[PDB]
Amino acid sequence: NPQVYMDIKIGNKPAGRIQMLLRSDVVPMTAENFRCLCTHEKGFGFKGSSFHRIIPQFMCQGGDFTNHNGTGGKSIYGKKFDDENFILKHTGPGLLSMANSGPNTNGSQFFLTCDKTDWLDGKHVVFGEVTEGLDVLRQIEAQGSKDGKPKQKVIIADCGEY
Repeated sequence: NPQVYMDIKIGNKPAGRIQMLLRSDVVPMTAENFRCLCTHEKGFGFKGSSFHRIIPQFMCQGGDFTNHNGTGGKSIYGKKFDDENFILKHTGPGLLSMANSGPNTNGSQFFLTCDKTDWLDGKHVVFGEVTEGLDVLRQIEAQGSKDGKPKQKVIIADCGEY
């Protein structure tokens, strides 16, 4: 299963690195998309993009590296891609799940959960989990607002795969 990382910067200040395991065994197309967006091996990806929507005790959303507001992003597949399956459930904090705009609209946007969010089960594809740096995810969450607006910008300063 791929392991990938993101170094996070908050306002001016390096916060640390989040390492993530991607569940290619469960959701191969989804895991591969996110992997390539971490390495930029297809010519584009997450580096320098932001977590543009952060809601405390809920989730930190990013991956909109085109419009930086929730309206953009793109998958490696040239088009949005289907929900692969909903086997993995939103059982606690520290999980990777795809943002979308309805069935079969996966692109590059994703969120890291900050609690168990089981009301999203069957609506969003979960595809990975944080293996180190849960505390950096907490620092991201610390910039959140009820309405999602970040108090300071949170940037993926660097990212890649191990």
